[PDB]
Amino acid sequence: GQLGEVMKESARIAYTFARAFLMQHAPANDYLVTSHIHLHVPEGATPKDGPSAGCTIVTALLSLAMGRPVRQNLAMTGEVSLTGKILPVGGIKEKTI
Amino acid sequence: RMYDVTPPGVVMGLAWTAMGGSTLFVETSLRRPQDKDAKGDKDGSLEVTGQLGEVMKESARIAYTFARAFLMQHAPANDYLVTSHIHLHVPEGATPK
Repeated sequence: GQLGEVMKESARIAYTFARAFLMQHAPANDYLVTSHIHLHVPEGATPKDGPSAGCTIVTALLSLAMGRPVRQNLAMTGEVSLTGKILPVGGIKEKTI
Repeated sequence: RMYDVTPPGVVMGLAWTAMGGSTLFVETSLRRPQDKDAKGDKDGSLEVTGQLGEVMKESARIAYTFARAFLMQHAPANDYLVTSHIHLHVPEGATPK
């Protein structure tokens, strides 16, 4: 999805956090570490806000892993830390409208 | 200070960034189940991340090898390092020098 390189680093971080969360939670499952996966982020975010999508990403992957749907109409945003801390994002008022 | 209790495998580290100085954390974690084979003999390859520069890549491998030696010199019964893959993440910010 016409990724910028900073998003590429963010993506790899979120990926590794997914891989860690699974074995820490439900070791018997192994979907992530044993399979290839395509992931698509639609373009549109301005570059400075780019990383902010990352908190969605990890929830995406986990949904695929167990295969259960996410709970409906639960929009989210954030920024993931490689150890589960989350960080402030900018421009909140536009997002909320 | 994002983490305060510092759960295993995360360490604080000072960094002389381009402006001022900041206490960026360093983090690591497993990337596969470790006991893939009780007889298994495969190098526990590392995977560095965080917009690494190549000089840092050489430094990282050096430090990795020193860890690998220190365990067997200290507590031989443990074999965690040589028998498992590991993701490691150094947050960006340090000036190259």
